[PDB]
This record gives sequence, structure tokens and C-alpha cells, in this order.
Amino acid sequence: TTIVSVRRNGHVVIAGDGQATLGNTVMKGNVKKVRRLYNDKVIAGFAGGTADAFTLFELFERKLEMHQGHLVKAAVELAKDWRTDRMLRKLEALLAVADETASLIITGNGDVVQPENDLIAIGSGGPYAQAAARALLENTELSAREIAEKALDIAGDICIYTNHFHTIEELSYK
Amino acid sequence: TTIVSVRRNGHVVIAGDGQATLGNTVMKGNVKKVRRLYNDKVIAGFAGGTADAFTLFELFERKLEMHQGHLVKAAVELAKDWRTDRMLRKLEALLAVADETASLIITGNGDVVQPENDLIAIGSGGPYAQAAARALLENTELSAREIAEKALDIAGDICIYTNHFHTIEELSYK
Amino acid sequence: TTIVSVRRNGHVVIAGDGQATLGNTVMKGNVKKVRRLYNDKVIAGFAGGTADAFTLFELFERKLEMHQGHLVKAAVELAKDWRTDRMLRKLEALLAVADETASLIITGNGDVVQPENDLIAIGSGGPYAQAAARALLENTELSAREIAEKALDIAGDICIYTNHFHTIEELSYK
Amino acid sequence: TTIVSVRRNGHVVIAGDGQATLGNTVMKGNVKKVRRLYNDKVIAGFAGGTADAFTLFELFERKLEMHQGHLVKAAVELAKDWRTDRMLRKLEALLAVADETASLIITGNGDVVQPENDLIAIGSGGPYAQAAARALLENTELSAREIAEKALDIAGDICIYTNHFHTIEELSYK
Amino acid sequence: TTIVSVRRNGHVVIAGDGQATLGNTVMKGNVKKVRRLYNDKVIAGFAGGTADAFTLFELFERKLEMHQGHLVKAAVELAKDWRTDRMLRKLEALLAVADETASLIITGNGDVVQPENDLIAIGSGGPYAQAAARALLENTELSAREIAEKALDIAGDICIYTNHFHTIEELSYK
Amino acid sequence: TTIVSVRRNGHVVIAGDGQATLGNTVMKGNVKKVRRLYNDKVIAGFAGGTADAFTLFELFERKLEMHQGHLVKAAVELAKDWRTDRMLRKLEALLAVADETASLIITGNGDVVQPENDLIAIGSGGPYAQAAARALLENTELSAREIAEKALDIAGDICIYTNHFHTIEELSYK
Amino acid sequence: TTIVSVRRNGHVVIAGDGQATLGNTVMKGNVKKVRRLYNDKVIAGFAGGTADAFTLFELFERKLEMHQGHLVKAAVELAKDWRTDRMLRKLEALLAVADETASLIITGNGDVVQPENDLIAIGSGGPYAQAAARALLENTELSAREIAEKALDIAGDICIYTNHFHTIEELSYK
Amino acid sequence: TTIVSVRRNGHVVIAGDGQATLGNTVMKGNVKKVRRLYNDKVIAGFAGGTADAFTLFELFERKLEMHQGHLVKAAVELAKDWRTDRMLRKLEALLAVADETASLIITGNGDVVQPENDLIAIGSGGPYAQAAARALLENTELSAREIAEKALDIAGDICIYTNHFHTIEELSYK
Amino acid sequence: TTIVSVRRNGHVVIAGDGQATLGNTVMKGNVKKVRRLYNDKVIAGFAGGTADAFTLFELFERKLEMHQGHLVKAAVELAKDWRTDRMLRKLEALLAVADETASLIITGNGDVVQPENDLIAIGSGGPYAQAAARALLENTELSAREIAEKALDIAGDICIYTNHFHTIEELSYK
Amino acid sequence: TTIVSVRRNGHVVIAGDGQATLGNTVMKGNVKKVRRLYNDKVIAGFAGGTADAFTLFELFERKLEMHQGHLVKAAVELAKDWRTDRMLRKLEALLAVADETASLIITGNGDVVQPENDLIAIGSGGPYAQAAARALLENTELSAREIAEKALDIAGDICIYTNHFHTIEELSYK
Amino acid sequence: TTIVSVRRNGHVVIAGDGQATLGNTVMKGNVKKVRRLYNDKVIAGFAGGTADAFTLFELFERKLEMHQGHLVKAAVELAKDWRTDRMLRKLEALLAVADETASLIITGNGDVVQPENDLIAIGSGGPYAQAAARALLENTELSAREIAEKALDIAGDICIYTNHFHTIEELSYK
Repeated sequence: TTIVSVRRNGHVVIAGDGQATLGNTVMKGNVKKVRRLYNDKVIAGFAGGTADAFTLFELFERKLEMHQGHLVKAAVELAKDWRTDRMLRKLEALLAVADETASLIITGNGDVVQPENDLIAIGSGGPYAQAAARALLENTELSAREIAEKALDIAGDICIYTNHFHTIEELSYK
Repeated sequence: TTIVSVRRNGHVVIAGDGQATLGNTVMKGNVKKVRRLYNDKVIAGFAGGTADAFTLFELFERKLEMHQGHLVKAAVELAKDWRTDRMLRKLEALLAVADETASLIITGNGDVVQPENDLIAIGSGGPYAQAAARALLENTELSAREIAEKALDIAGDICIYTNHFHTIEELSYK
Repeated sequence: TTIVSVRRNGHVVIAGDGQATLGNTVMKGNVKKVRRLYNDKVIAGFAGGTADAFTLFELFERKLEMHQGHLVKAAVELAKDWRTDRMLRKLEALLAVADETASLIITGNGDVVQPENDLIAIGSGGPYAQAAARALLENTELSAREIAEKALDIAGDICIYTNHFHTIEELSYK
Repeated sequence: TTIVSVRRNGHVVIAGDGQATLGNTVMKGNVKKVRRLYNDKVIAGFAGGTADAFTLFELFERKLEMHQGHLVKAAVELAKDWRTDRMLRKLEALLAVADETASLIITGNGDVVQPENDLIAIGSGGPYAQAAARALLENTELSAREIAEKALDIAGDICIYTNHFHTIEELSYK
Repeated sequence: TTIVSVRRNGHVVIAGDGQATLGNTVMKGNVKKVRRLYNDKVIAGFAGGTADAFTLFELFERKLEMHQGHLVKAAVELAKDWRTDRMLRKLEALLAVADETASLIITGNGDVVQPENDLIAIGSGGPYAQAAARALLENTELSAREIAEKALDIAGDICIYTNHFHTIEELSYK
Repeated sequence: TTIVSVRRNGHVVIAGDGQATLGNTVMKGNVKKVRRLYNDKVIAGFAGGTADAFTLFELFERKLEMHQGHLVKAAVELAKDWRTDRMLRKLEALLAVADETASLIITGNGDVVQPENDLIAIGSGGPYAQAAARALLENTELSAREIAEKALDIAGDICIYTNHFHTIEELSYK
Repeated sequence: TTIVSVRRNGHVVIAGDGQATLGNTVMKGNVKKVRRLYNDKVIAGFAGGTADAFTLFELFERKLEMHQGHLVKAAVELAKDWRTDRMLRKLEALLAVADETASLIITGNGDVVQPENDLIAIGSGGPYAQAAARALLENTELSAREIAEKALDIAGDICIYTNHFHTIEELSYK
Repeated sequence: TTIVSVRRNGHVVIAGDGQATLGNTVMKGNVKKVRRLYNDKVIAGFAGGTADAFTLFELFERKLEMHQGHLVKAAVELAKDWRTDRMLRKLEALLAVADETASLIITGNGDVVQPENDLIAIGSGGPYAQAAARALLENTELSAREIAEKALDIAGDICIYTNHFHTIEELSYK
Repeated sequence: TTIVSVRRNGHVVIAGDGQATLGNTVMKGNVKKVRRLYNDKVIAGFAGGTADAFTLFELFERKLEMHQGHLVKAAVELAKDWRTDRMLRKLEALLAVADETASLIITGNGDVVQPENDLIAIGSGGPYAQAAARALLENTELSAREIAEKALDIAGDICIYTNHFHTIEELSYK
Repeated sequence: TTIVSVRRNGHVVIAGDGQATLGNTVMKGNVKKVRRLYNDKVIAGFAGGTADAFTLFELFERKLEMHQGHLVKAAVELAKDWRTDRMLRKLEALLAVADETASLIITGNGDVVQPENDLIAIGSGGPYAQAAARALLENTELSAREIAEKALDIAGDICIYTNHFHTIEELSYK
Repeated sequence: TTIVSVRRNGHVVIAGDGQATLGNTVMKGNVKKVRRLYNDKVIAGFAGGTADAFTLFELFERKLEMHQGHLVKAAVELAKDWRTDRMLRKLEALLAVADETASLIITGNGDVVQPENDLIAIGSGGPYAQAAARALLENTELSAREIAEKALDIAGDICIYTNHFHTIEELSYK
């Protein structure tokens, strides 16, 4: 799978592919890996259980309501329980989340990571996306969305675990 | 073992083989891997331990009266307990479950997948069935049962762990 | 990779995909895996080194020159050296070969194999192709070419090591 | 795969199944695992690679004329070359060979075994066949062929690597 | 070890050998592996701890008293706790149990399995017994007891972990 | 290590890094991984042992005069000797070689690959370079050298086994 | 370590060696592996950790006053706690225990074994002692102590983990 | 298997069992493991291939023809080639040989070994036989033959790879 | 990662790199691995998970107000909870902590080490930093910061898991 | 072991320790690892067999006799045979060699390597020496000899496989 | 096994034990591990296979006349042939050889070590002997033989693979 988040000219996005793999074969080819949150104010993507999602994203939503839209904090409070709560622990995944404020990754380890330029690329195709994204972001005037897209394709082209079904979620602000 | 589920015009099925393997020998040939649940309004097939399935399915019923029979919603709860709970957490199984609204997989990884056309193929012979089920569903006017059956047999021919004993539960909602 | 060969109504074919994989990434996406031999009378497909090919196919040609078009024999004489000659031994591959006479697989083990219905499906995507080919061949009037094609796609859809680039070599005779 | 050889009243047989397994999938179902050698005066069955068996049986014939058809004496030599020689030493196979004088196994370890009553059962399903073959040969007046066949099927039901396709070469010397 | 249960002409039995092995040597050669239960109305055999037995068989006895001789049910209720009760869980074994009603196996997994013809053959020698039992049961008029016996010998003859000390428990009803 | 080759407008390059890793430590940082061969008409880069590459490139030159500088044809032969020959067969290396006619990989598996646009990226950082190289070559008017260099650096940032020391051999045929 | 127990005419013994091994070196040579329990009416030997044995034996006593000294019955309870209980479950040891009614092994697998003639031989040198103990007990009028001792020494000669330091506890009930 | 050789009162013997094992099942139960050589003057036993035997024993005979009955030397000269001659090397076995002069073991390693008291016990059952042989030899007036026998039985009782079929070769001289 | 701590004349520092590695790729380059604790009177660096460190450091503060800021004494308590407590026990990290009284390591093994001269070097690049830090501290009048920095860079050059991004916290007590 | 070579102010050196290790213990503590060659003009150090040395150093000498003092070339010509000659191949070691011209490493791989600043540090203690050598070389006016020495000590202090016995070979020229 | 060599006042020895271990059992106790070579002017001991040692010592003698009995020079050659030659290269052994000029180890790695005071201790019990041998040679006026013997016994007490059977060859040159 491949999750790519970019941010340029008052525009932030998260894009993902839809391949779920089991062994050496494709189980499903259109898995929605990028949803929306906090009253369609906060976008996100992720790699993992379709249920682990529906549990981590709900909690995260409430964590914001307990920290007035302050993405970071709620994000900080999220990864917190995620490594503390006996049950919540078994949950495995990689949340990529971004609002107008900023964007970041969250690992079961409880880490809240802010990548070099809000550039995010998690998943087995992550680095190929990163490379292509970085390339575009430094040598062209393309848009945050055009980046993730093109970068995602590049990935799905290299990654045997990434396909060409996309699910993009933008966000404008300036 | 191979569990196959096809769905065509108010007709959804679930077919399974009946082999139980121990090491390299066949322990049982007529294992019933498909059954009805929730006042017959729900069909289900399972890969793995019988008693484990009995456990998981029973609880599934429980969750259905809890959510007025809403498959998914009632099913996601099960995708929960299964990984969160101490005991269930131990159970090893793959669930295929369908009703008139949709078909879907349920795994102990808190994952609830609903493949491309409600087409489901799980178990070691899973892909082979999917392969055949796909070809048929797209080049013939054959029905769900006809496909499920024909597909299951193809699986049984390829898969060393799937035999030709069948059990099919159908659901007509037309 | 996935090589599929079919034979129906005085028509035989060999179709292959074009993905070459290294680890978890695609090295090349358009590898020609199906050629032609013996003055464009004999068709073949293969899984392996581009050189192993241009060596095992050249030889095979000469073996036919030593056995008047008689496929099988040159094929037998081929797998013969392929398991004896000190050097030729290190060569690794899976040749699928078919003439108007018949079709068959050759392994470095020296085996000459004629599958059930001149139906061939080698490579990691082999069985998924077989499953879909078999389905079609038994439930529809489609053509040998149409089979291999459709079958190949089905494969590339399931197999993480098989793509959708094709290379088909037909043959007519009646 | 299972190779079985029963011997009763001037009637000696060798029955094998026809499954060839690759990983967990059936590659071929009609593999011929039994054949005649030395002007039909000798019958044989084999576990393993066909081309390897062909090679070994060829040499075995060689040794027979080389010893006036004396099974054992000609068979021990083969046990010799097999372990010693560079190439042959590589061949992976198990041999079951019979004539009117006796039945016997031949392995790459330069071992030439002749079981309790010329009762031979080699291959993954070997024992199960032996079990049934024993029971029959000691509680029924059934014939060699009848036992071999019945035993082989029992094997095919137990052994996940043995199917129900048969090839039986018989020999009458009565 | 080898446990064999058969059922013919209003007669059901369970027979076992007495070898306990530790590594590559015999610890004991006369282990009683087939006892009686529920006021000598229910017979059984088993593979495992001499204590695990004395705990599982006692419980099972009470489970019958809580389900009026209804073998199956008590059996169902048994395998239940066996995979639920924290303590009872560590118990490893394979109970074979049979009454006039029917016969079945119980695994730590909680499964209650009824084999094809009440034919039961658990333990490392299981399949060899099965093969010989099946053979006899289909080609001779021998008795349920004569079967298990002969079948058990066949096993102990093939199985390096099975000897020739028997412990048979019959049961008549018609 | 990363070797990258881009090709644009009569300009073809090959850029490599210069890190040599031993275990988890950097042994050398200025390894020259690219060089010229065949009267400067041919440029090459290599992953692996320097002495091995020197040996292989030497022979490659040999094959070139032996085939009037026809890359491929002279390159396939090398693919030959490499897998066959006793000594060469031992050499561990990956070759990237280009001239004005085409770019192509050369592996010890007697494989001669020529990627989608003569775009080559081998070595542990290979894909990442490919990713960025792809993105650039499709969204900017940058040159081969500009891409190769920029791609190589991206690789050097991602790949823990690739540094930022470069060596670039260019070729202009325009 | 080797614990041996022979029993002849109102004379039952238990002899053990005294080596404690760590890796390939001898840590202690005079380990006391045999001792008296329950007002001297009971002798015992143990393979494994001293403190673990002290723990297990103490509890064993406890169980004896609980069941009026009935060895077996009181011993089976111990075969219980040992595998059911959290703490004990961790203890690693093999118990040899005898009184005037019988001798018997006790393992953490809820197993209580009473070998052929009350002859017990446990520990890495166990078999060798059994072998010798058997020969002597069946071809000489020697006594328990004489056998146990002579057997233990034979063990000490064969077994690299058994030395010649002894500790014997005898019980005369004649 | 188990080979036991003893020597007492101008009598030397070699006794062996007849079990050949493959995995966890018995292939044959009456293998002759003790022969006779040098015009029935020299006795021997062995563990290994029936061919390795009929090659290492034939040679040994000729080595004696080259060293006037002098056992030891031919034995030395034997183990000599057995570790040098390119071919003879692959041979695997354990020859036990004894004449009126002395007795000794020979290993493919080329070693010639004379055990403590001409007492030999090779094979997986070796030590158990040694333990019992030693016991008898030191505490009873039994005969060399009686020893090997009784010892062999003791072995077959402990060793899962040793049965109770014997083959003894005595020798008288005084 | 490399954490280095040098201490010279009322000047104690702690420098860390900023690379976070996943597999063989760099996930983040500016990780802050050093920070202040306990009203800035205490500096600290950490190898491992950020959130884990946040957890451990916070508790460390807790322990300081508990022991009036006595580093060691307050630190030993932490060396406790860390291995005794259920949750903390799971945290994976290496702590480097200094104040004006002393520097010291803290590991989850209930270990509190204070190296030779308060010189600390932990993390995969640890030794290399120690090596350089040692040389400098003993052949130059350079300061703590100067050494820490220069040492860290040397580490960053040798260690494949350490980059050149720094974060230094100094403490002047002179 | 640890070999360190440095070059400063018309002075070059090679210094080594003297520990030879086998498992976890020291075999010898004063191994001479630095010699002299080519009529005491060329210095060298090495890691490996005392014989491999007295063979690779003798040869190297002759290679210089075949290339008028020209270090590099004889060095190239050396690593040449060292990777070709059937025998010489099995030789294992790491020669460090340096003349007034230059210094460099030679590996059985046939590589000739000239490190950054004629700075060499091979052996398990290699990097620690490099780190300390580099530090000194860049922050002090110390001499080549003084460097190698101090560096070597630093190594032996960190490296469990390096001691404090030295063997230095200097060289003056200007 | 332990081989020890002490040297004092024109008296040099070599003492070995006599245990041969197979798995965890003692195969022989009186193995002669020390002997004389070269007209008794040379004494040697060896760890490993007797036949291998015999072979190596034979060649060693060969080299001695070939070098006028110069230990080292004749010994290095042996270190040569040993690693280079096809057959010898297979031999698994460790050599301890002494004469009046010096003592020294000889390994298959073409290594010829001569410990600190001609003190040699090889074999699994090697170090322990070295330890005691060192202590004695530095706090007592005891002789070579006295130390060797006393050291060997200490080894025999510690090392599970060393017994107390000795063989000592001494040499007086005073």
C-alpha cells in the first residue's frame, strides 16, 4: 500500500491506493484508505485494518473535541492511549493526518512525527512516493494535489503491493 | 478449505468444501463449513476450527439483535471483540458472511472486508475459486449457485487442501 | 510472471505478461516472454533469464533441424542436454512450447510434460490462469486466443508478480 | 504420490497414483508413474521426477542384459552407480521394481530393500497403502491387483499428495 | 501411540497400544490408554498425559450426568470448557469416546468430530490403522473387535511410536 | 549504493554514489562506481565488488570488439559466460551499461534487461532513484544529467547505503 | 543427571548422581539429588533445579497428610497444581518418588507414570541406567541397592552429564 | 539399528536387529545386518546401505587376501581407501568386524577403533546395548553369544529404531 | 542514532544526531534526541522511541522532586519501575542523563552506569563517538561542546544510522 | 584484531595488536601482525593465518621484483592471482601494505583499495581506530607513528578482540 | 578432549585425555591422543579424528626430513598443504607439536601459533587447562610433566568432554 501527503500553496492532501494483499495475491483492489474527520475539517489516510481505522479515527475525532481543533495535541493525546490502553494496544496501523495547521504520522509506538515538509509517505510504497514527490516539489510548479497523484502513480508502478486506484482528500485555506 | 460466495439477482450463496487436514493426511471429509444464522436470514461459511466458528458465529448473532440485523455495523463490533477480548483473541478463523444487503469477510485483525462484487473466496483454495468465479461471472449468464459450485470444484481440483464435498446455503431476496 | 497456453479449434496460443520483479519492486514492465521458433512454425513462452532464453531457444531450434519438425522429439532431445551438459545445467527456466502437433512444458529437470488438454499455465500466476482458463474452456465457446488473454488478465489481477502487458503468439491450421 | 506393489499367486503388480504437486497446488493429475522395462518382463513404479526415473530405469535395463535379467544382482549395480556417479548422484527418485522372482525398492543411498512379502509401498502415501494392503492380504482371498488398487485408493483418501488416477502394470507367471 | 475405534453389527470398540516414548527410547510399554466411563456405559481411549486423562474423563462423566446419557451433548459441553477454562486449557490430549448412540473425537481446540463411519484413528499410528481398518471393513465380514485388533497390529508394525500391547473395550447393543 | 542512468536528447548518463558499507559502518566514501570502457564510447556503473566489476567490464570490452561494438549482442554473450563459467559465476555484481544505442542492466542470472525508457536504477537505493527520476523526466524539461544527479541525491537521502559522493560519466550523440 | 530406582523384596531404593552442568562445564559435583520426605516414610529423587524440587516436594508432603499418605492419589493432585497453577507451572523438574506401595515418575505435564517393575530411570542418563538395571534385575540375585548403585555407575560412564558421586535413600518394608 | 559384538571364552559374536526406518515408519523388519567374510573366518555387522555393504565387505575381503588373514591391517588398509578414493568416499556406514584375532569398528572417517574389551555397540541403540552388555559381562558367567543376544533385546526395547529380529554370527577357537 | 556526552570544567553537554531509520530508509532527519528536564537543571539524550522517552523522562522528573534532585538516587528508582512495572517494562529506550553532579546511562535492565569520565556514548554509533571523544579529550584543550560536536560528526561519518543533524543541550556550573 | 596505518610528514606506518581469539578466549597474546617486505622498503600488516601471510607476503615480494618497486602494480598483480589461482583462492586475509609511494588494502576479493588519506583501519577494531585516528589527524600536530599508536590503544580499549601488544613499522622519506 | 603442553628445564611434555564423545554419550574412554613422530625426536597431541591426525602427522613427518627437522619451517608447509589441498582441506583436527626448539599449534586455517611460554592448551577443555597450567607454572617449582598432568586433571573436572585417562609423551633435552 502507499499513502502520500503533500502541502503546497495553501493546499494539503493525502492520497492512497486501494490494493490489499494476502501472500502473493490481491484480495481487493479498491480499498478506501483516505477518509475525512472532525466535521470534514481534518483529512487522513492510513495503512491497516479496516476496523482498526474505524476505531482509531473515531477516537481521534473525540480527541479533537477535547482539544479544540488543535490537531497536534489531540494527535498527541491519541498516540498516547494507543500505546497505553491494554486493548487499544493490539491495534496495528499507520495514521497519516493533516489539517490546515499541519500534518503528521502516528505509529502504534505512540510517536507523533512531523516529516521534513509535511511530506508524508508511509507504506511499502512510501519511499518511492517520497522520491518522486520530492523530485516534483523541487523542480516544478505543480500543485500539492498533482504531486500526490503523480507521486502515487510512480509508487504503484514500482511497488508490487501498490496499485492505481486512488482516494484523494484535499483541503484549501491559504 | 475453500469458502466461495457469489451473488447474482436476488440470489446470494456460500459454498465450502469439507476437508479437514492434519499434517499431510485427511482427518475428515464431510466437514460442514457453511451454516445459517439469525433466524435463517443470514448465511455464513468459515475457514478454520469448527468450535471457534461456532463461538464467533453465536456472538455474531448476539450482535445482530443488538443492531436490528444491520450486517456491517453488527459485524464491525465483532471485528472488535475478536481482537480486543482475551479469549476470542485466541480463536483462529476466517468468516464469510452474507445477507440480502451485502457479503463480507471478517478476520481476527479487526478487519471487515467487502470485495469487489460481493465475491468472496477465502481459505487456502480461496484464489483459485476467485479466479474461476470471476471468469464465469463475466462471460456467462450462470447463476450464483452455479458459479459458486463450479468455482468451488475448480478450487477442489487445484487446492491440495480442498475436496469435493460441498455444503451450500442460498438466500433468495430477488 | 504468468505463461498461459491454450488450444481450441485448430488454434494454439501462448500468452505471457511482462513484469520482472526484484524483491518487492518492479524492475521492468514490458518483458517479452513469448517468442517464435523454427522458421516461425513453433511458438514458445518462457519464465527466466533473457539469456537463458536466447540459448535454450536457439538450441531447441537446432534440435528441430535434427528431427524434421517433429516437435516432441526435439523437445525430448532438448530437455536431454539441459540436464546433462555441465554448463547448460546452471541454466534455469520454464519453457512452454507448442506447434500445430502438440504443446508442452520443459523444466531444467529434463522433464517433457504434456498437460491435460494442452493447457499450460506456468509461473507464479500459473494456477490462477489455469483456474480461469479451465472455467472458460468448459463453459463457453470462446477462442483459444480469447481464453489465454482473459485468463492472463485474471492472473495479473490476483498475482502480485504478474502485470497486464501481454505478448501472444497464435497459430492456425485446422 | 503412492506406489504400491502386491504379489499373489503368480500375479505381481505395481500401482501408482498420478498427482504431481507443486507447493500446495496440483500441477498435473494424470502422471504415469508405472511402466514396463526389459521387453515387458519387468514392471516398475517411481516416486519423484519423471525424467529422473526415465534416466534411472534406462540404466537399470542396461544392467539387466548385463546380468541376464537377474533383478537383484542387476539392481545392486544400479544402487552402486546411483550413489557413486556425479550426475546420477543428483537424481532425486525412489524405485519400485518387480519381475517374477521378487519385488524391491531402490534408493539413492545405495540401498536395495525387499519388504516382508514383496509388499512395497513408497511415496508420501506409502505407509497408508501398506497398512490397507497388509490388512487385505491377511483377511481376504483378494488378488494382488485387487489389493493394490483398493490399497492405493485408501492411500489416495488419506494422503493429501495422492489422487485417484491409477496406472497398473501387472505380471503373470503363475 | 495409536487409538482405533470401530463399529459393526451392534458392536463398538476402542483399542490402543501401550507405548510411551521420550525422544528415541521407550519409557513404558504397557500404558493403559482405553478406559470406561459413565457407569461402564461409555467407553473411551486417549493419547496424552495419564493425569490429563484422569481429569478430562472425570469431567466428561459429570457432563453426562448433566445431560442424561446424551453422549453427544455432554461431549459438546466438554470440549467447551476445555478451550475456555484458563486452567483446563493447558491440558493437551485427544479423547476418543463412544457409546451405543455414537462415537467421536475431542480436541483441545474444542471440536467435536464425528468421523465418516464412526471409524476413529488418532495418534501417530492413526492413519496406518485407518487404512488397514478401512481395508478390512470393506472387504471382509470380520467383527468390529477383530478389526480394531488387526488394524492396531498393522499400525504398531508400521509406527515406530506404536507397540503391540492392547487395551480393548467393547460394547454390545444391537 | 545507487547507480542511475537517464537518457535525454542525445545525452545519456550514469551516476553512482561512492559509499561502501561493511556491516553497519562506512568503509569508504569515495568509491568510483562509474567508468568508461571501449575507447570512451561506452559508459558503465556497477553495484558490488570493484574487482569483480573490473573483471566483468574487462570481458565486456572483449565482447565488444568481438561484435563490432553492438551493445546488446556483445552484452548477451557476457550474460552467457557470466552464468556458465566457473570463476565468473562466483562474481557478485550488477552492471549498468550504456552507449548511444541503448541502456541496459546485466546480471549474473544471464539476464539483460532494458527498462522502460532506458531509465536504469540498480542498487539498494535503486527504486528511490527510479521514483524521483521518473517524476522528473515527466514533469520537467530537465536534462539527463540534471535528473540523474537530482535523482541520485534523493536516493542518497532515503537509502542508508547510499551517500552523496557522485561520479557521472555522460555521453553526447545528439 | 541420572535418577535410578530399583525395587526388590521389601527393599526399594533411589540413587542419583551429583553433577550439575552449566554449558559444557561442571558447576558442582556433590549435588544431593535424593532425599526423604513425609516423616522418612517416603524417598525421592529429582532431575533439575534444586529449589524447584524443594518447592515441589514440600507441596507433595502437603498432599500426603491430605490423603493419609496415599502415594498415587496424593501424587495425582500434584500432577495437577503443577500444570494448572501459575507459579508451579514455571518450575522445571522431574520427580521420582517411592514408598512401600509403589514407585513413580511425576512431570509438569500432569503425568504420573509407574514403569514396568517400579523401575525408574530419569534424567539424561536415564535410559543407560534402565538398560543396566534391567539386565541385572533379570540375570542376577542382586538387590535393589546393589542394582541401583551398579546401574547408576554404568550411567555415569556413558552419560556425559552424570558423574560418580552418589546419594541413596533406601526403604525397607519387607 | 543396533549392532552388538562381544568376546568371551574363545568365542566372539556380532549381533544385529533388522529394522530399517524412514521417517516415523518401518520400511523393512528383517534386514540382515550381520554377514560373514574371508572364507567364513571373519565375521562382521553393519549399519547402512545394503549396497554400501556389498561393496565395503567385498573390498575388505580382498584387503585380507593382500594381508594373509591379518585382520587389523586389511582393516587399516580398508579404512584407508574409504577416506581417499573419490568414489568410495560418498559411501556411508559403520562396519563392525571381528576375527579370532580381534574385533573393531571402521568409520567412513577412516578410523580403525578397538573398543575397551572388544565390546562393540554401534547404531542408535548402541549405548543401551553397551550398558546392558557391560552389566552382564561384569556380573555373570553368561556366554558371549548369550550376552549379545540379551543385550540386543534390551536395546530393541529402549530404541525406537531397533526391533527384535536378530542375525548372529559366532566364532569358536580357544 | 548516537548520543554523546562530554564533560569539561563546569561544562557538561549532550549531543545527539537526528536520523530515524526504518528498514534501510531514512524516515526522519531532524529528530530531536536531546532535551531539558526538571526546570532546565537537567539535560538528557535518548536512543530509541520518542514517545517512550517522553514517558520515561517525565517519570524521571517525578522521581527528582521526590529525591530533591539527587540524580543517581532519583535515577535508580527509575532503573526500578522500568524493569519491574508492566507497562514501562515494554518501553524500549536508552537514557543519557546529566546535571552538575554527574552523567549516566539508564537502561531497562535496571542498570545505572556512569562511565569513566562521565563520558557517554550510546546508540549504534555510540563507540565511534566514544573513540573520537576519547582521543580529543586526551590530546587537546578543546571543550565539552567542541568534543561532543566533533565526536558526533565522526560518528555520523562511520555510522550508517547516524546523520549530521545535531541538537545539543549544555549545562554550565563552572 | 586491529591494523592501523597512517601517513604524515614523509612518514608512513602500520601498527597492529597481538590478540588471536578462538571463541571467547585468547589463544595467543603476542601475534606479530606487521612485517616488512621487498628488501625492507615496503611495510605491511595483516589479519589472518600466519601461513596465509608467509605465502601472500612472499608472493607480493616477487610481484614487486616483476614491477620495479612500483607498489600499486605489484599490488594489482597480487590481488589478481589471489582471486584466480584455484589454490590461492582458499587463502583468507586482509593485507595492509604501504611504501614511500602510497598505501593500500588488498582483499581476497581481488580488490586494491586506497582509502581517503592513506588512512587504513582493518579488523574488528578497525573503525574504532579510524575514529580515533581521524580525530587526532584533524585536531593535532602529532606524528604518523604517534597516531597509529594512540589510535591502536583506543581500539584495544573498545574492541574485545584487540589487545595492547603492538608491532609498528615506520618509514621515513620526505 | 584436552591437549596440554608445558615446558620447563630441558623437559617438554604433551598430555591429553582419552574421551571420545558422540552426542551426549561416551563412545571410548582410552583414546590415545598423544604420540611420537620422527624417530621419537618429536612429540604430538591432537584434538579430533584419530585417522585425520594420523594422516596429518604422517605428512608432518614427511615435511621434517624435507627440512632437516626444522619444526616451524616444516610445520608451516603443513599449514600450507592443509588449507590448500582438496583432501587434507577436509580433515578436521587441531595439532599440538613439540621438540627441543619450541612448541606450537597447527590448524586447518594455515595458522601456526606458538603461545606465550610454549604453553599449549587446545580442545574443549583447553582454556581450563591453560588456566591451571598458568597458575602452577607461576607459583610453584613443579615440573612440566607435573603441571601438564595436574592441569589436565583440572580440565577433566571442569570439561564435560574431557575424562581422566592420560597419555603423556615427554622430551628431555636439558
